[PDB]
Amino acid sequence: ETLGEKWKSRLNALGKSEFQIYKKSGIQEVDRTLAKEGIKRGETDHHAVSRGSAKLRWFVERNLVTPEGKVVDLGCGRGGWSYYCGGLKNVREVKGLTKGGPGHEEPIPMSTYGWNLVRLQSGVDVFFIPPERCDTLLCDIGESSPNPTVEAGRTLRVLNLVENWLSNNTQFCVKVLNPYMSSVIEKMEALQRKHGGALVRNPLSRNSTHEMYWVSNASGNIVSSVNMISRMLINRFTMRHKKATYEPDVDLGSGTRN
Ligand SMILES: C[n+]1cn([C@@H]2O[C@H](COP(=O)(O)OP(=O)(O)OP(=O)(O)OC[C@H]3O[C@@H](n4cnc5c(N)ncnc54)[C@H](O)[C@@H]3O)[C@@H](O)[C@H]2O)c2nc(N)[nH]c(=O)c21
Ligand SMILES: Nc1ncnc2c1ncn2[C@@H]1O[C@H](CSCC[C@H](N)C(=O)O)[C@@H](O)[C@H]1O
Repeated sequence: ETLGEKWKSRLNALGKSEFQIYKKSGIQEVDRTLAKEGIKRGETDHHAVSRGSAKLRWFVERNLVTPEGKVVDLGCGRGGWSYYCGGLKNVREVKGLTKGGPGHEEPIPMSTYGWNLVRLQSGVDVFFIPPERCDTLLCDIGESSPNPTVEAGRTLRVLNLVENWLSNNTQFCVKVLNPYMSSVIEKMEALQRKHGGALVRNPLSRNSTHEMYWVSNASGNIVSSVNMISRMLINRFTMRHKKATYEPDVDLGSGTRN
């Protein structure tokens, strides 16, 4: 058994209140109140549609992914990553695809900076559509489960999916819903040998998930990067400040790009 698995049982054993307190203990949060109120009226200018943008900004503002040219965002939901890339200096084109429909988030049309570069469709199932050429691949797909084996099945589908989309020296940031299961480690190692990058933990992630993102401009041993984060999450069980710490949202400008 891996350390991640020990962690997952310990999580599932928690009571309802302890769960909600642990989930946000000492993590990082985004001040979203005004951005949401803005959107809940007609406002289309300045706001991120999701806390997803803040999440992507963390990776980029550090040069772990450098989106550019033709960007594909698989499972883009409301559009938080897409709209975010739409205003980055080098990015030429953003295409985003999702499920939508009853029970899922629909794309939300916005006029943030570079909105014209960005094209979103719902009703799409990414697993059965032909791969297209591109320069940067993004993917935030993975529906969590109480059962880590289910999670590994779901994650290995996402991995086989992105492989088919990956070229040569293309930029990427790909959610790995479950990185600790033995079968995922293996696929990740084979994938690292063939495309590079490594796994990195985002501090905006909640303690209730062990997700790590495969980003292109990083290195590090797969096994170590993973165990590091299991030990962290276990350390966080007995924590003694028990509060999230907030940071401002992203302003995404307004207007068309060229
Ligand atoms: C809501 N919840 C989720 N988790 C755990 O955290 C992981 C992700 O949980 P989440 O809050 O991020 O939920 P998710 O993003 O999937 O969306 P949603 O809240 O809609 O789904 C809740 C899922 O948690 C499961 N769940 C609900 N209550 C429990 C529980 N008491 N114990 C274990 N699993 C639970 C549900 O069956 C459901 O699949 C899950 O794999 C599960 O082990 C919980 N654990 C405890 N111990 N008590 C909980 O109340 C709880
Ligand atoms: N098989 C599939 N094909 C297309 N979209 C899928 C999919 N499975 C899940 N998705 C969608 O992908 C989305 C990932 S969550 C979107 C978060 C986004 N990065 C943001 O910043 O807002 C979910 O809304 C889900 O409905």
